[PDB]
Amino acid sequence: KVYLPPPSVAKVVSTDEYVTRTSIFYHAGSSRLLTVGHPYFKVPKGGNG
Amino acid sequence: TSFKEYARHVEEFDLQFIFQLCKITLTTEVMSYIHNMNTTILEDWNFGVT
Amino acid sequence: TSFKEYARHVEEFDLQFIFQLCKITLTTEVMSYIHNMNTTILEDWNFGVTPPPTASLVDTYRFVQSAAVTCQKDTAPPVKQDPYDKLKFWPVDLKERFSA
Amino acid sequence: KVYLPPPSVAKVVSTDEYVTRTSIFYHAGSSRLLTVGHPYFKVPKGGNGRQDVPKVSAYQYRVFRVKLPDPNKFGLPDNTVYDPNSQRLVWACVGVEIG
Amino acid sequence: VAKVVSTDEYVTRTSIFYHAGSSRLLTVGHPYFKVPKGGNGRQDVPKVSAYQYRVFRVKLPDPNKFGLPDNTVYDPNSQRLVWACVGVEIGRGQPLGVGLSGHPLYNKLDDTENSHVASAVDTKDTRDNVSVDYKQTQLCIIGCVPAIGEHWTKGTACKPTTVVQGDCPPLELINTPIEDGDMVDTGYGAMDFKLLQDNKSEVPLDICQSICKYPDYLQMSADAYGDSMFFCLRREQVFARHFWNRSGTMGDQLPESLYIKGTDIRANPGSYLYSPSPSGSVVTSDSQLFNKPYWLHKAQGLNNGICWHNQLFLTVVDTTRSTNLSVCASTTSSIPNVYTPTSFKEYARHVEEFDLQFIFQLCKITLTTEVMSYIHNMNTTILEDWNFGVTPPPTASLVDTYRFVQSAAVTCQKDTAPPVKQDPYDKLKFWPVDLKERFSADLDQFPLGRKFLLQL
Amino acid sequence: IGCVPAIGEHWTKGTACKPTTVVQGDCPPLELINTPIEDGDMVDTGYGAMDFKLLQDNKSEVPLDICQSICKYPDYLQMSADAYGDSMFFCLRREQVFAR
Repeated sequence: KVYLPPPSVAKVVSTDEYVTRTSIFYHAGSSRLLTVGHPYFKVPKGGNG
Repeated sequence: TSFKEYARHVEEFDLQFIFQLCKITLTTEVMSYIHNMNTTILEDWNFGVT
Repeated sequence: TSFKEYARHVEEFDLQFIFQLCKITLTTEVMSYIHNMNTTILEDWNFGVTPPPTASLVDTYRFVQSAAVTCQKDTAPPVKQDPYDKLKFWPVDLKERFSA
Repeated sequence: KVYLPPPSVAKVVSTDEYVTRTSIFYHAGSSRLLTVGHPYFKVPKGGNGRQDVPKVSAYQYRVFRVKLPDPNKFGLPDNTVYDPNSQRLVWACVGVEIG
Repeated sequence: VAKVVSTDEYVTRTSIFYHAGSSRLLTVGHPYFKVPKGGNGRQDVPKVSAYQYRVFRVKLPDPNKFGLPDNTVYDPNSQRLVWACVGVEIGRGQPLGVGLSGHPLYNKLDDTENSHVASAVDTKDTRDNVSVDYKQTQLCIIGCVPAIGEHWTKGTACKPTTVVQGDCPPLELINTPIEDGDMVDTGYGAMDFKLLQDNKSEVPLDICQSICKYPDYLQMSADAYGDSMFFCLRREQVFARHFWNRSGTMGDQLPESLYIKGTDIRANPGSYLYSPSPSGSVVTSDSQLFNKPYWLHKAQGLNNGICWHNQLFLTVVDTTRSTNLSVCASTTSSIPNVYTPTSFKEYARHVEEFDLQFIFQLCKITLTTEVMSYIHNMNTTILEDWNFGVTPPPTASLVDTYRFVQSAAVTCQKDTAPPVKQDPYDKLKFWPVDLKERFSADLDQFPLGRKFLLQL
Repeated sequence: IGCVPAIGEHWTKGTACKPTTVVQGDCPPLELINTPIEDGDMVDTGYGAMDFKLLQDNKSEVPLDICQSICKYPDYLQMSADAYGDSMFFCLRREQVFAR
């Protein structure tokens, strides 16, 4: 119980059932992500941050 | 002795996407079911009501 | 003096039973009255609609023969056993000496 | 907003009312039950599973905690009678002859 | 005629479809033996080292007598009920993994492969510590019944006489049912190693005190009605890592006639027992069979995939995961700053995880008479277990039963006497598998199921 | 691929539920553990999802970068056992190895 309980019974179903598909088309994309550092350990240098 | 040796690690990266957004008409039991999956979404849609 | 004496009791029983099934057409307000009466049966049937979620990935053989995790495994929750299992019974599966 | 009981009445009634009856019959019957020990007291003897004489007198209440078969199990669920979830299945034991 | 009936020639196939699947099986122990800790419940660390034939005695429920019978679908009275599984995806545990086994007192004459020096001392007990792997291999056998491996032994010196101590016996080949945990042959001995080597001084320790088989697929393919195993899947590879000649007395002799002699050790040539070291080769994940639907259709088996008594004998091999694991545990509660191994008690165990997953079709079989009775003559037993005219049984026994125990001193016959039909494979070890609830029809909700549905 | 992060599985030590000697340097008791994975979680290499240190009272006997580390292994099984894919909608794997 809480917040919403039944009616009615039932089971579990894929979403796709209720998915209104659209024409929506996107591109989205992240260009180059980069981060570099030292293999074994972090090199502390107590800047820091 | 004249030379200090150092060890450094590197990364470069790219995500690319195509979305199609979907609409879901909320109906209550569904909503509850969705709620029962996670309400938070619904709040976070604010499916409401207040 | 030449004799050591002992005192014992015995009890035997066989009950025979006749059942009848009933259906419950699960009508909502009743059901919910019944939820409100108590859920748990209802719970024990329905409601597989989200959420009836669950665990997985389990079972582990000899735990522990020696050096497997000892496990205070011991996982059950309520109900009915709570309390019933605090209580003596001659525990009875009759369930399969059930004859049509 | 947590129980949640709609109108009207909201007051208990007999079961039978909503009981969907069947013709269903089963016999069920307890293979033989016996249990034994010493009346006056328990003889613990350690050794230790329990390895013991339970105190078995009989002026102690006779309570069978009886586990019954789930009727909602079957089948062939397709069956005549059944629609889950329209219906759920339930026992009534109706009859007993106590040996 | 003996003429196989062949399932389908009377098994009424159905629309019945079901899911089953096993949540995780898990167990750990040591790469060799059981390290006992005096027993009994349990207090031992067993072996766990999966190079053993894997037999899941796989139990399902009686479909016959599910309960309730409008019997609308069917009259059991005629059409008694049976499972057939159709589709399987066994979900397989773990990363992939690998390991080593050896023998400190592994003999050797020499590393005659291409020794750097070719020294050859003639002193005994130079048998040293060497470890190794085997043939990279995945196999599974599926059946209604268990399986048979075949393996050797020092066979009967069935010559009338008897003979010399240390003389070579004649060697006899033996078939045996494979059982759960049965040790695999790995590349070296569907036979009794332990028997074979008087020395115990050779091969990896694990097999020293061993016997294995190789699975008798061929006879098992030659199956009486295409049952036992009605399905089988197999995949194996290897190469030779390094070469030796063993040390040991040649229990026979070399012909001279092979050479112009030399001087000394060359006049008298040394051992002729040449011996390699194995290895399975590289692994890629790609070659793992596991985790896909094997939908079956037609099969080899003329039982097309059914189990009476609800037992399927799931038989399996995987080389992709071999390790028992090392704990360096300090003897000291201190952790010293100068490390000595001696401050550490070091320990070895391997661990194994599993899922079987299924799509069944129960099928119903109408009782036909000079055929049912043939089935009796196939084997009655099932049929008994589906019974029919007159059980028979016995009331006085039936009543009696469960009374005793709620104590252990009061009555102390303490279950000396049993009651079974008996599975002979009682004397055999299974991984006891039951699934009488993995039962589902939630194909959708079943990984495989989804596929299966999709497979439609 | 998921809308929600995911779970690894990795190894620990079990319990030895009593003073099971508790020897200093005893055999450990052995337990299997799942953990959710974060961005940058350390991996299996083909070697061991566990704590290392846990095992090795030496810090002297594994590849050093992972010496005093702890790792997980992907619970693919689980995540295949996911209720809906929000950990795993998709899953992909490719690994190859031999022993040098």
